[PDB]
Amino acid sequence: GYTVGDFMTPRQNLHVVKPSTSVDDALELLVEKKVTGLPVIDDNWTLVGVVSDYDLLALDNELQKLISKTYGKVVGDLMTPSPLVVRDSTNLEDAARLLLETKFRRLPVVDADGKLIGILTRGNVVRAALQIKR
Amino acid sequence: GYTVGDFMTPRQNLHVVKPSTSVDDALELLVEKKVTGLPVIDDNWTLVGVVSDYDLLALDSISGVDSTWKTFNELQKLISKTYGKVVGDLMTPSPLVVRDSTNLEDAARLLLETKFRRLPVVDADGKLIGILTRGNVVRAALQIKR
Amino acid sequence: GYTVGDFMTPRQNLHVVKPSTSVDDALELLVEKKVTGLPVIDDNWTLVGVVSDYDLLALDFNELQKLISKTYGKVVGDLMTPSPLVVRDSTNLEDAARLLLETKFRRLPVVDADGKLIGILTRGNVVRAALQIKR
Amino acid sequence: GYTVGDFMTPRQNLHVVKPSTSVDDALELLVEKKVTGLPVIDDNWTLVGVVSDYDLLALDSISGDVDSTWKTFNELQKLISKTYGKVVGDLMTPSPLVVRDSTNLEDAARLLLETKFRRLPVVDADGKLIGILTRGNVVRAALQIKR
Ligand SMILES: Nc1ncnc2c1ncn2[C@@H]1O[C@H](COP(=O)(O)O)[C@@H](O)[C@H]1O
Ligand SMILES: Nc1ncnc2c1ncn2[C@@H]1O[C@H](COP(=O)(O)O)[C@@H](O)[C@H]1O
Ligand SMILES: Nc1ncnc2c1ncn2[C@@H]1O[C@H](COP(=O)(O)O)[C@@H](O)[C@H]1O
Ligand SMILES: Nc1ncnc2c1ncn2[C@@H]1O[C@H](COP(=O)(O)O)[C@@H](O)[C@H]1O
Repeated sequence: GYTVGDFMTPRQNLHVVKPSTSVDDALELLVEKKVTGLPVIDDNWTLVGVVSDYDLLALDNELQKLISKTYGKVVGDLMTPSPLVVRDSTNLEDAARLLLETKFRRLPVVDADGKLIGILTRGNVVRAALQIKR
Repeated sequence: GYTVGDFMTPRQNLHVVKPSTSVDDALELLVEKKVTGLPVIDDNWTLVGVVSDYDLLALDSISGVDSTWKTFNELQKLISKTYGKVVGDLMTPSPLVVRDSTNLEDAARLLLETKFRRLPVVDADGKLIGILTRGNVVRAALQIKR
Repeated sequence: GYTVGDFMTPRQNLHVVKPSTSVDDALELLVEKKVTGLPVIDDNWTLVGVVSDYDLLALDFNELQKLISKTYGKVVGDLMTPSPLVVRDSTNLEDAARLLLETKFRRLPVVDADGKLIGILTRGNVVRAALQIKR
Repeated sequence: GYTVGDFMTPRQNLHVVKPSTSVDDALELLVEKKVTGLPVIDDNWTLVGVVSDYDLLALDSISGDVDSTWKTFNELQKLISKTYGKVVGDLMTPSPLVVRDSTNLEDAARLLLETKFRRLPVVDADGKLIGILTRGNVVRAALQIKR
């Protein structure tokens, strides 16, 4: 019965970044807001990626050298493009099944134009089950 | 030259549970204490499992070719997490663990390999002495910008 | 222009087990002959399974779980992976190498037209082939 | 009660190579000594990598997710390096997962089950190579509990 929209971390609570955001600033934001990942959007709040603390932890012949010179600079290069995402209308049980299958920490929630309206974490879902039981 | 002990959340600060603990209690404990997982210990403080929010996601309330043996086994485990009443039904028993004296970067590479949110830290008696999370390692990373 | 048949470990060299072979027996065979896995055949040498040192390593509602414990994990037939990925002696060595790369499997059993075990192609076989050929 | 050290292949029995070891030398070695992989060390016997028969399978002469930009570039360039490598450095996995000789055997065993690796190189406190624990060593250990 319940939806993603019911229990998702609302837009107002999100710590977003843009492809151009420096990897060091994403790192610092991540450590300071004590989150485990950051959604990535463009200037019109279209969701373009996700950057996990996993990605940052992973970060830390001529081809290798020219690659090293070019990346490890901006979120845009470190982010997983085209993330798996749900709708606010997506049924909550269904979403939880998606978390179970993908093992992802979070499923960003977008509208029909791919704009970022929320994030559904594991925490969201278990808290949900709790508030419901209560 | 740093180790797990330098950044692990220490024993006193840990929120633990036991296999006998009810699913309701552990859920309440995760959500109230805003943690993503809990170590599972016996009465002697011996680390016997880890239970993660991921494990909770399988609950009937929340959601919903291999050998004959592996198939049956997997299904029995699925039924157990689906209708589990105590932590023991849900946890992953015998977790991968590290020592306080494990080189920090080995722990990091273990976290990269396994993708686990956390590694329980035990002494040589297999007693629970801490928890190193991905967040701790990343915060160690930043904190060594020095 | 090299084939699996050229470099596989032939049938005559193989240590096999049957689905009725006890798991403990298989464990002993594996250790004693120092191999990492065993092909499983029936009485007519039809390849019916693979059982790996991995499977043995792994195997080493309380009531249901118990029942499952007693009923299975006794013989190879319940522990083997059924319907293994296999090749033919005519399979190009490069395609087989590439299948080893894709699947990460230690061995591809080699079977004839009737599905009878005639060999095993391991990573070792492929690496050795590369040595022998280079020379 | 058993440890990795109880069943590992010890330092004195190990076949090893370096990053600068040529692929031909390494392959020859694998074949000749009948092992499925080689620890890679530097001049001070610090463990710096592992090269496996798996890694040699990628060689041009043998076999010829949707991720971030960085990761994809790395994966490709690593694939090219393995395909055309001349030295072990081009093929090896650097910084492998490792255990201590005093690591409990069952913990090592569980690590082998989770990662599916064929072997865990065994190092001392300073990262020097002191052994190799294979899957085979573990299953043998499992049999030794015939007692
Ligand atoms: N919703 C998502 N869709 C696609 N990829 C994701 C998503 N969430 C995380 N990832 C990626 O999956 C990996 C694991 O991230 P995490 O789930 O945060 O541990 C990282 O490489 C992330 O960038
Ligand atoms: N240190 C660990 N060793 C073994 N399994 C684990 C460990 N940590 C978590 N798990 C399990 O791995 C799955 C994902 O947990 P998490 O790491 O919290 O995403 C769940 O089934 C956990 O019970
Ligand atoms: N050729 C094969 N076809 C299908 N499954 C296999 C094959 N070889 C191994 N397996 C299974 O894959 C897993 C890994 O085996 P191994 O490749 O021996 O590490 C074990 O469960 C094996 O039983
Ligand atoms: N202990 C280890 N730590 C990290 N990577 C490894 C380890 N052992 C093997 N690998 C790599 O994993 C792949 C499979 O190797 P194998 O375990 O020989 O099948 C190869 O790319 C190896 O280089």
